[PDB]
Formats: sequence, structure tokens, C-alpha cells
Amino acid sequence: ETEKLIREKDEELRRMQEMLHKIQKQMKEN
Amino acid sequence: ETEKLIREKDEELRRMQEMLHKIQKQMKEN
Repeated sequence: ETEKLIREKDEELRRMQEMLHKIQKQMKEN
Repeated sequence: ETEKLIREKDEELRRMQEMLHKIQKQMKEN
């Protein structure tokens, strides 16, 4: 259970970085 | 300034992942 919870938190942090990268790409296109 | 701010947030997210990986390693070790 705890191991899965920590993996979920790592996934959340990756998704947050994916969003920031998409903003960076759109700012470069702008 | 905003470009630097977004890079700073990405660095923060990577440091949070580094911390989770250290916890994962220590849990596996016991």
C-alpha cells in the first residue's frame, strides 16, 4: 500500500512537469 | 522572469522526485 502511494506521488510530480513543459512550449510558440 | 520562474518550479518538482526515490530506496533496504 505505501509503496503504491509513493509511486502515485512520483506519477503526480511527472504529470506536473509535463504540464509545465507544455506551457514552456506554448510560450516559445507565442 | 516568468521563464526563469517556470524552470525553478520544474527544478522543485525534480527535487521532490529525488526525495521520493530516496525514501523508496530506504524502504527497500528496510
